[PDB]
Amino acid sequence: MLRATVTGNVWSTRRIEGIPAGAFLEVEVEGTGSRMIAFDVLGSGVGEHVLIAQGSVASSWFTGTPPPIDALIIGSID
Amino acid sequence: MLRATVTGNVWSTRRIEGIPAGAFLEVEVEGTGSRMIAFDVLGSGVGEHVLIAQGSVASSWFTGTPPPIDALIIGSIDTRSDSNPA
Amino acid sequence: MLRATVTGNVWSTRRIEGIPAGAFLEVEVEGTGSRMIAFDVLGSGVGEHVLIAQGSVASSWFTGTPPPIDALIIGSID
Amino acid sequence: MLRATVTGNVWSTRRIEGIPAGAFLEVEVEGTGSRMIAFDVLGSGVGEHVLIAQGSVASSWFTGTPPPIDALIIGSI
Amino acid sequence: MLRATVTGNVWSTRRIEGIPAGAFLEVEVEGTGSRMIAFDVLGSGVGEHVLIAQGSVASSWFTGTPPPIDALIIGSID
Repeated sequence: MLRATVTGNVWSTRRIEGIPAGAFLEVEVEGTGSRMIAFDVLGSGVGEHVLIAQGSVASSWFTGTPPPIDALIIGSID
Repeated sequence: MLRATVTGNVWSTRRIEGIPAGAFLEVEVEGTGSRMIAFDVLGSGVGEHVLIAQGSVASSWFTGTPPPIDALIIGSIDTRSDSNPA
Repeated sequence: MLRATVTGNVWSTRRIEGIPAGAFLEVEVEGTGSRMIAFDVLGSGVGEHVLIAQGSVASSWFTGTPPPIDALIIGSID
Repeated sequence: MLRATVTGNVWSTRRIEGIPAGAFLEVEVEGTGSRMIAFDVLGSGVGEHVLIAQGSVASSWFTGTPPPIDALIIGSI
Repeated sequence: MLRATVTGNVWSTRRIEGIPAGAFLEVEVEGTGSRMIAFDVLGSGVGEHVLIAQGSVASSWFTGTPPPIDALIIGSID
């Protein structure tokens, strides 16, 4: 998993079917400054420090048909 | 997921069986400049900014036999999307 | 798998459902100095040398519903 | 997926059970020059430009028990 | 998959449950010189050239409960 900071909001209106309710957030990984887009269900805001999981476990967390999501914010960091 | 820009189309001369309808697009990852080939079912265009998912979740989106695809464009990026350094 | 050293830990109070009992530990990969957060169930202490597995095998190790975990400390290195 | 060029053949005589029929090919990823070994079922030759998929999708392409393969040549370019 | 050379043995003082019979070997990836730890069931020795598979296919090869293994030596290279 990675520590990251939420750095922005991504909207994708023309998108494939099968994405659940939630938000696409830009995050910046701590120390490296690498960026990625992570899916969020907790309601995380810009500036928040978050913990991210990657790969198929981000998709398999969801009920219903597993979504084409490979990065999920799994918690907020205190 | 990654933001990328479509830079071109990849023309195959032959393929293994089991690849769905759709296109192989060359994309350039925003910020790193890294290139990869992503599968596209949306009719994405050259120059378009897109969102990509990687790994087995790209294949599992498809119905039927799991295709041998490890990168999928899942949408285009709206112009209101924003970014800022941490 | 990678050799890593435990360097710290993460507290997360607001989390998605499905994180198992255990701790989020910060580890540094030996030789590279790259850092990540790995889940710990053994009781690895700060400074300890550990072995890490990554990706979905970190989640599927927990039997039952897959936790949204992509890095697991699987042992202490002698 | 990645663009790569086949640079040679890899022979492995001592193997764990479950490798499918086919060949191990060394490839070089375009632009980065990174090398890896990919599995091939099409009969790709040295010098050929190919498209590679990585991770478990290389394995799950095969029907039946999952082979312990994490890179597959899925086409020629 | 990766071409690598076995560079040594890795011993665990304490490990989680569910790891099959076999050895943890340190290997050096040939193109890069990068090192990693791979699981071995073939009885590979130091100095041997081996072929490695990474990720969930390293675990799903095994019978029984999914082992927490993300790198497996699948063969020796001639």
